[PDB]
Amino acid sequence: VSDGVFETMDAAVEAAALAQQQYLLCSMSDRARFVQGIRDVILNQDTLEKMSRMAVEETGMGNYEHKLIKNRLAGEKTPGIEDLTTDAFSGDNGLTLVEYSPFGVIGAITPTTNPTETIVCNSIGMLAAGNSVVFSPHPRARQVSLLLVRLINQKLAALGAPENLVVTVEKPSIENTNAMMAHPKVRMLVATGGPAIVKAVLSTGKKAIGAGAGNPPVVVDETANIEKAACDIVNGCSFDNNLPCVAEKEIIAVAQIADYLIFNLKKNGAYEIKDPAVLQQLQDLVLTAKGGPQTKCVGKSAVWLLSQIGISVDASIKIILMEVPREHPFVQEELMMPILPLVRVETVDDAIDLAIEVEHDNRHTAIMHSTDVRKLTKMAKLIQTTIFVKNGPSYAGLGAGGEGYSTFTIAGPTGEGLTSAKSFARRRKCVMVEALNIR
Amino acid sequence: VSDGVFETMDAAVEAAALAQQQYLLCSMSDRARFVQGIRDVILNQDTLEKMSRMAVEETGMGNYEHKLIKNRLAGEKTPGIEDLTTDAFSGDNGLTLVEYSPFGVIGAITPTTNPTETIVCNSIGMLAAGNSVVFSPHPRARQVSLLLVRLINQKLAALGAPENLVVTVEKPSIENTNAMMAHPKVRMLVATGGPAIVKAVLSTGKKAIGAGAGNPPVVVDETANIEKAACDIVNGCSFDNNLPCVAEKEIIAVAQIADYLIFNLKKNGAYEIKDPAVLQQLQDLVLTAKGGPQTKCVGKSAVWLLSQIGISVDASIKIILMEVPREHPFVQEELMMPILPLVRVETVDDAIDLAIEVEHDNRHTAIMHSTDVRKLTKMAKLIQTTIFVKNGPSYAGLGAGGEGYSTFTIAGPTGEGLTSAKSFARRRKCVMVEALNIR
Amino acid sequence: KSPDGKSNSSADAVSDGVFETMDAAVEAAALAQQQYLLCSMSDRARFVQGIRDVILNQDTLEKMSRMAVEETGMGNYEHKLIKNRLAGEKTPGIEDLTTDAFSGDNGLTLVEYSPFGVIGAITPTTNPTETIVCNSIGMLAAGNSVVFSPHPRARQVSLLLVRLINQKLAALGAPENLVVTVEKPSIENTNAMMAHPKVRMLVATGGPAIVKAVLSTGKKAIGAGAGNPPVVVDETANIEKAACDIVNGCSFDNNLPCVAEKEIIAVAQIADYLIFNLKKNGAYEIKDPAVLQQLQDLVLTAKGGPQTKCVGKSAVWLLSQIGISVDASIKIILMEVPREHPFVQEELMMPILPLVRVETVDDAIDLAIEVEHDNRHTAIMHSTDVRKLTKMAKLIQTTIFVKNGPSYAGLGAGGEGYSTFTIAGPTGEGLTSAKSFARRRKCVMVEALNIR
Amino acid sequence: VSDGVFETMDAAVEAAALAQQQYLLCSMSDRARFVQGIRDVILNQDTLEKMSRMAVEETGMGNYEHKLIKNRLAGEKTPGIEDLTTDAFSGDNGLTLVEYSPFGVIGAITPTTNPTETIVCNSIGMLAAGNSVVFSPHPRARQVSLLLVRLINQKLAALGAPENLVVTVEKPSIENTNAMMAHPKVRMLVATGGPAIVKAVLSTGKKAIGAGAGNPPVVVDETANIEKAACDIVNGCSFDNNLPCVAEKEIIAVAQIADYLIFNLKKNGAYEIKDPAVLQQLQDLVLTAKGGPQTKCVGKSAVWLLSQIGISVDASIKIILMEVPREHPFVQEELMMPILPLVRVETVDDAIDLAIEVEHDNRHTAIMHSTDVRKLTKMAKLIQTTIFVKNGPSYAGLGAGGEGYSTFTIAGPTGEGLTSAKSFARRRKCVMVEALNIR
Ligand SMILES: CCC(=O)SCCNC(=O)CCNC(=O)[C@H](O)C(C)(C)COP(=O)(O)OP(=O)(O)OC[C@H]1O[C@@H](n2cnc3c(N)ncnc32)[C@H](O)[C@@H]1OP(=O)(O)O
Ligand SMILES: CCC(=O)SCCNC(=O)CCNC(=O)[C@H](O)C(C)(C)COP(=O)(O)OP(=O)(O)OC[C@H]1O[C@@H](n2cnc3c(N)ncnc32)[C@H](O)[C@@H]1OP(=O)(O)O
Ligand SMILES: CCC(=O)SCCNC(=O)CCNC(=O)[C@H](O)C(C)(C)COP(=O)(O)OP(=O)(O)OC[C@H]1O[C@@H](n2cnc3c(N)ncnc32)[C@H](O)[C@@H]1OP(=O)(O)O
Ligand SMILES: CC(C)(COP(=O)(O)OP(=O)(O)OC[C@H]1O[C@@H](n2cnc3c(N)ncnc32)[C@H](O)[C@@H]1OP(=O)(O)O)[C@@H](O)C(=O)NCCC(=O)NCCS
Repeated sequence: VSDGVFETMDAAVEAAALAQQQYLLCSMSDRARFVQGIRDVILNQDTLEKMSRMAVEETGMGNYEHKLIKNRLAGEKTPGIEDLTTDAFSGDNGLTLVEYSPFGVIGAITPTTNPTETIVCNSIGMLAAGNSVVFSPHPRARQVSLLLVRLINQKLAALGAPENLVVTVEKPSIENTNAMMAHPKVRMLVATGGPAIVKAVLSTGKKAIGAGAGNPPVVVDETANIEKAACDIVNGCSFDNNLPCVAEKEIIAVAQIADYLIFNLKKNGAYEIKDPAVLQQLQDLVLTAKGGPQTKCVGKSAVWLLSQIGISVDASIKIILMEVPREHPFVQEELMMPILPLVRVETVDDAIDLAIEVEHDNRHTAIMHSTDVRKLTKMAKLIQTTIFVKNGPSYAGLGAGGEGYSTFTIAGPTGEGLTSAKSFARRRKCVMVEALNIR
Repeated sequence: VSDGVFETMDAAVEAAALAQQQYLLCSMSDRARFVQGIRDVILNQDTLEKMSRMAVEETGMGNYEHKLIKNRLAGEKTPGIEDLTTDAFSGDNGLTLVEYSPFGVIGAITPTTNPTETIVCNSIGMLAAGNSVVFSPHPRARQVSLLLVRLINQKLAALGAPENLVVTVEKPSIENTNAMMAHPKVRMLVATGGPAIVKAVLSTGKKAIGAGAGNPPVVVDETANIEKAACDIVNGCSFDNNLPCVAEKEIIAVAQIADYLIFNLKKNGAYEIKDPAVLQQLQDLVLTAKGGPQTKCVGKSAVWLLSQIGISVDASIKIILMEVPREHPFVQEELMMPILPLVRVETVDDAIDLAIEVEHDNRHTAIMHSTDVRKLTKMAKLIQTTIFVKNGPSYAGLGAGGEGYSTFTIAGPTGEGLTSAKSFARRRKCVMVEALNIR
Repeated sequence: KSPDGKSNSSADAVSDGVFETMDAAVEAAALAQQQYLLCSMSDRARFVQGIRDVILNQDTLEKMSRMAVEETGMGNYEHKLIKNRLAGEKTPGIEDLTTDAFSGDNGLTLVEYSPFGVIGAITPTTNPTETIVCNSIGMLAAGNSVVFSPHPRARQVSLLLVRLINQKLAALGAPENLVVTVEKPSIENTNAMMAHPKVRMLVATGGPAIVKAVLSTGKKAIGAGAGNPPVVVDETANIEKAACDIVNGCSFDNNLPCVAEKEIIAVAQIADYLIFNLKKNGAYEIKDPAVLQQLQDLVLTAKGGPQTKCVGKSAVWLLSQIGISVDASIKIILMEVPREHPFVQEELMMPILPLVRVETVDDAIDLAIEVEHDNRHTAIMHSTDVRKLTKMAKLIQTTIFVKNGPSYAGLGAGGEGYSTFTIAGPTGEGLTSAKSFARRRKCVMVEALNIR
Repeated sequence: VSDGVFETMDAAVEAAALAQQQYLLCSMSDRARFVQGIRDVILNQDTLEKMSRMAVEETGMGNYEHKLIKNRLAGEKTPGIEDLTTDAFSGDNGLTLVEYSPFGVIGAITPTTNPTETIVCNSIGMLAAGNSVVFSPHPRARQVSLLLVRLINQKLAALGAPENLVVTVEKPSIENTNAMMAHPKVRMLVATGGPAIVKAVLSTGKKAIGAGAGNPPVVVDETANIEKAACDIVNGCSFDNNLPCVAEKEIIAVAQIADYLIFNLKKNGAYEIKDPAVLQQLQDLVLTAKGGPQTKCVGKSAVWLLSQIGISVDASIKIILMEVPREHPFVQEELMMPILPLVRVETVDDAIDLAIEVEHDNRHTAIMHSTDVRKLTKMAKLIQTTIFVKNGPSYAGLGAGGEGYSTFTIAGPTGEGLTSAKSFARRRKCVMVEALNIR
């Protein structure tokens, strides 16, 4: 049986195309079993700890126990075939049904920040909708991505699936990626990555879903539970060392509570920098001459980042915290590091205005800690982000401590929000004229 | 006050950008009032007849009485703000809400086959979802498009809307269209047109909705009500002179009812060509050297077409009918003329196979006449079309004799199905952690 | 196989709705509902629209509103104008009759809302015309006929409404007697309706006695309960808006409506600021114990119950009856009393609004749960704290909960959602609509029409 | 710790009142653990086998193999807390949420035909909705019911549930029932039983749901797959020896295919009686002179029934078939036995009219075998049954080979259809005025 890995992109696409044709002859029960099969692969404790541990060691980014939670989140709260609902309308003209049907072959680009959660997430959703998927993994995570694909192909083969429902290439590269985007038998492109690769898949003449970039602010006003907010903000900021694109990247605190917030942040493992000389070193380490993030510090722990400036702290420190002006490079930039600047503002209305401004119109993600229903409503409505989290860690926006399903492909410019099976399906309308209206 | 027509595409876009930002401050009541303004513009009897006269006069395509019905269908059955529904989940983690929020400025490309209906239905849904729209109409329908835009802007001014919610250019052209595709302030493209213009919009780096092409076959098996099927097939095929994208374009009939079906088709106004010489005359009239459809014949009545080959008939003749092999140009090509080839096949399973094959994987529209629930199920399920109509004219898939709403932007390649306000909105998730779970 | 297909050879003075006997009314409704099953959904929709036109016709709108106040002595013309129009515009139609679909390997399952048959509806003297408009739209949209047993105190306005409905439905080609009543309403006739074998379902909008009775008849019954809606205000509320909303909700139709505020439970640190804004919004505050006692004499019977002589009269009127003259800006009578005061414990249905001062927001919630007497009908809260709004709504478990608005926002007037005037109490249907008056049917197409 | 069994009805109601108050403070996650616990009890292979044969042994009704299927259906396909959905509506006036909330203590009356499945189905749905349940079981299934209640109380005790979530009485009697209906703390009665007990619970001054009686016809017309129809009809009629209240109980066949159907009926396990003397023996055995069914024969097998009249057949015989006029006692009566009268009629429309007539305006369950979508629509629309199955066995209407969920409390007069958790909840509406409209 094929393990799903192919030497060329064209060979993988052609096998996925044959596989999806065979897939159309499978029942919905087969789909459910295949979906459950993919959950069982990642939710198996040894494979969970293998994938989490293996991604840290090969990418050098993130940390092990947080990938346990993300990988389990993907396998547990990704919607299966139940996502493919049916609408019906019956009256004098008959019955109309609206269904979610497969697209065909979907090419899927996966990131080095969430290599396995994206594959688990994309695979389950795309296979639920009746598609086959070709993965072009990130080269920094190519061995952990390939191992997951091989494990999935073994499980699906064991469960009776057509071979090659989930395929990838042996040597991931952007050259294979560009061949995937050009291939006539790829009917849909899904890019989870930075804004360059998303613009690329929206330029190939075919249906594309692209993730978005975000610089998520978290506002805290005087009505918030400060103790809980500090716990949630540390947890959300240091989650997988600030790799997730929903992770908090600057605090905008109302002055009335800012100090007591900083106090409680420190209690939860924030390391506060007050010396501008120490702050200067950290700027020179984590930023280029550009002013933006430096790749070698992305995804690193706070303990690690601090050791590089000669400060030795134990494992209880999870984030590095500093109060700075709004113009500081750490607020304007999307560092993807557990370095959390705090801007002090006079009023909640000022906090909302700055949060909107600092969000750079990404319309991606924003967080607020407030119990005032009017202020929660006002900031949510104005900032207009794909995800908005009130009184919890940012990752509650993905189903970890918040209601709803989870995903690791969050659409930016294409508008689908948190993708699921439904997002990988074509809507069909079936009209039974003057019959089956049995009301 | 501005009338909506700008001299340059740049001026139209930026004015639409200003408008959409003002629009963001309006209530849902204001949207509902503006949506009702657009309906009133097109449903006013004088404008309704003026828009249908001008469209035929200016494009030469379609007929007045049927554009009267299609424009009214766009004004009455296009969804409004009630299309913008809300999802809610509540439990131990609080409340999650999912809303349909505005995109921004939408660039919409409109066809010469359906200029006013596309503008009416694009406008309603895009404005219901809180966007502004820049229209880039087809030059063959410039005068009627701009009048309709100016009428919309006038009525919206009377309603107190932000100026320039609906805009276009004075002299529409392909270069204005390309300027609209390139403009950074256009957040989404919507193209109702041929395969080329849909590939263009999917190659711009933006989100695009593309309403592709079809070759809708109609299968008639031995269990059908043949009398009713003949009436439906003529009515659907000839509706607005075969201009609509769903209109019947070739019959595939089981051999045992084929003759009786033809007799009934003739009974309902199909002119049958038996003489092979006359049939060759028609082929040379309506097909170019490369075998493609002649533009001068698109949307012409059967009376006109037959007159061009020396046959004089009265207004009761609605389509031209001919039995031919499956390889015949009228089968393989999409003609958009009330010319309806018939292909005779041995069994209903042969008919389904040929229908799938001749449809050319457009997965757009198919029609079946059959009272056999298993063959209806099999054909609908196998052919995987965006619209499938059972025992009805093709336009029962547009809300005219079938259950559901109407659209004139039917997305094949991009998978949205029958577009409406939802299709022109971003999806946003709002997570209220550990609160508002009042069950 | 057939060479010509399969044709469909087998597919092919006026009553005013008022009857001298309940049994003739029921029998006429039974025949009507059978004819109705031959009508199309389009017919249902024109008939539903025709009911809306009766009550939203400006003449009839004014006539029904004014006539109900003249006939009953309860309520006021301007608000019944608003309530009748609310029933006319925001009562769901046939769109309420949604279809559930499930498709997969075993085919297609459809779930539809189909007619019960003859419904007998008991309507109250408080909202005679709104309940009749609201029931008739919902019940006919679902494909039923309805027999009305109205209250004798509202006989004329109810018989007139049923007659006007029957005239309009006649003009629309409806089967006669889709909506009927009796010429002489009575408790005798109501009992006869509850007992009649051809009545498939009973819908009662009234007090607990009549709700208990319909649940004792051996047939399907919807019971629309009652309660004593508390309005809780805490220190996070917008007090200037709370006071305005509280005056408006309490004085709506002179505190008749099923949801109207009936006691304020105020957090002490904002209590006096609340009272100050309540008087600014048209509250007459009684502070003199002598005068407060005079009003108790007037509005309470010897048995400690409310005087029906005073139910639904304005605050102007009630103050005039104790020698206090005030102009039309006074909308409610307001007084601060202990939690056991009769005005708190009873349900007066009068624009009389006791305020009880408590210490914390958690005491306000506990008291609101207590004074609601486990009706779990309605409660209101003014508060911006998303935790306290959640705690109160979750704990008090009312059918309707309104946050930071007048109570009547729970019926579609200033709040999202549709309207109704039959709010189910014991039987748990919530805000009744066409769906509530339907049988749920399941049609299973085995291994066909799974076209996904 | 309590085992759930109480000496007096009042003690069980008083215990269940305290339990449900305690249940209110449990979480939705607790309910899900308690619902999964009940599924784990009945789906345990040892308990499943014991529950299915102890029911047969104590009641003398049904058969072992089929109760395995039915208890499996109750445990697997009964909806859980996911049944309690949430409606939201947002706009200028804010947010409105609608939720499904507990009633309190529910008194449930279970039948002798489906004692254990009803207890599994009721308690799962009632506990998902946040209720406790006092069962008042049928006296002849006393010992299997109390065992199930004890096993349930043991599992929940192991899950940390409040004591007495599911309770019953030590000696089931109808006077214990009469205590349950009168107890004021019982906020809702649910009677799964005959027409007397249903009228009773509807005469108590409380909210009541009541099961339905039906005389379910199965029409077969000349368009049906007769091989499959006969196989489905035998399997459906003999399912648990015709005990379920959806089972086929008279065939109304179109004459043109009647003899071919009887042929396939016989091949699938139907023993046809043709001799009128043998037929009269069967009536005296299974009927009284009142006309009513003999309780001694209810739920018995076809082999057992034929044995009493001296006829010896093997276990391949599943039902007893006889062609009779429409007025025959087996047509008019409701035998709940694997006895299947067949009526011959000329036309499918006569079959439909006869089906309607013989159903006795119960509007409960009806079946049709036909491939004509017009005739399936006509019969379904006109007969207005709570369940309607097309082209499958009766039990496909309960989710066994048909789409949808399963129940064993099918409402008759009270209208709720197939009960689930929703049916045991109060609809509450929460209105947030001018806030949380975050669209
Ligand atoms: C809540 C969780 C979520 O929301 S999931 C979405 C999170 N993932 C992302 O946002 C991905 C973007 N992240 C970044 O760009 C970061 O800066 C980091 C992690 C540093 C990226 O590492 P870096 O070493 O700079 O490489 P790169 O990703 O920028 O890519 C460089 C070139 O390779 C390409 N590339 C990217 N991914 C793939 C892929 N899966 N397969 C094939 N090619 C890939 C890029 O397009 C880029 O190409 P080029 O430089 O233009 O030649
Ligand atoms: C019924 C529901 C619906 O979907 S609404 C109708 C949808 N209409 C379609 O799918 C396309 C049907 N029309 C056509 O195919 C052709 O236009 C017809 C009328 C048949 C004849 O083509 P012809 O006479 O040569 O005109 P053309 O469109 O090919 O030439 C225009 C070229 O300019 C471009 N163009 C297309 N639309 C616009 C527009 N609105 N504004 C500016 N430019 C436009 C196109 O690129 C087109 O060139 P090209 O032929 O596509 O290569
Ligand atoms: C599709 C799957 C389904 O629909 S299954 C659920 C549908 N409902 C049923 O199957 C109920 C079965 N309906 C029937 O008519 C049964 O055939 C029989 C056994 C005849 C019911 O009649 P019934 O009088 O109740 O039985 P019986 O002769 O043994 O006498 C019992 C007496 O006790 C009563 N009873 C009934 N259930 C209970 C109970 N759980 N607890 C206490 N009492 C009960 C009965 O009313 C009867 O009393 P009485 O004869 O009226 O004085
Ligand atoms: C409004 C109210 C003041 C009625 O005025 P009233 O004069 O005090 O009450 P009445 O004595 O005239 O009517 C009640 C009696 O008539 C019966 N009754 C109620 N409605 C009836 C009807 N439509 N037809 C016949 N009898 C009816 C009741 O069962 C009751 O009988 P009982 O007192 O012997 O037990 C008040 O008593 C009430 O009934 N409130 C509940 C109504 C309500 O709030 N409906 C919700 C509005 S949407």
